[PDB]
Amino acid sequence: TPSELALYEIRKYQRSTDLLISKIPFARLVKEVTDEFTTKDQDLRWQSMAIMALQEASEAYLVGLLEHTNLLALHAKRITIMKKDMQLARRIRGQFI
DNA sequence: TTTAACTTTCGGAAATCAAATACACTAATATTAAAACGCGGGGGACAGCGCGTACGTGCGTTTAAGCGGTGCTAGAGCTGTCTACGACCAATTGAGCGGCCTCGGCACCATGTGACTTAT
Repeated sequence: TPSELALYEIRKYQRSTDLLISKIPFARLVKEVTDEFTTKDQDLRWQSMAIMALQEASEAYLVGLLEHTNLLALHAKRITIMKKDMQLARRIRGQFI
């Protein structure tokens, strides 16, 4: 059952209490973002714990925006989200757009 | 062995008491700018639909993610020690606007001497 399996999947990671992005990717991503933001001479270290908190804030915001963008698609009487759709959802939420 | 709560005080705060404005509202008033009744309307937003479509839906072979050792070192956090730097006091100013004065210049009465005159 495609719908049954995928909806069950929503519910199980919906009630899962934990972060879910790939980790070594996320860590190297923040590392290179700091490296490019930082310059020639001053370089910055990262422990486990900062990377932690960064991750949780990113997860929480993107999931919140995710229900909102899903909802703007629902308001379009559809179930795909698009560029314009979410672009807007976020931008209506205001920050960073 | 180090983070508290006894205390032992005290001198600015936070009450009080008071009257000095002064402002809010509770309110007459004719006007009069906008309200709100009242019928079409365009216009549009939704019913219904074909078929193109686009993101899932479904398999194969990859790829990275995740461990799992292997350092090693860059800072963490901590400096034990010397000031500097700023928080206080005050003096060390000052300028601005009232205060006295004090300049000189008027109007007015005093004082002496040169005529002259006269009775010495």
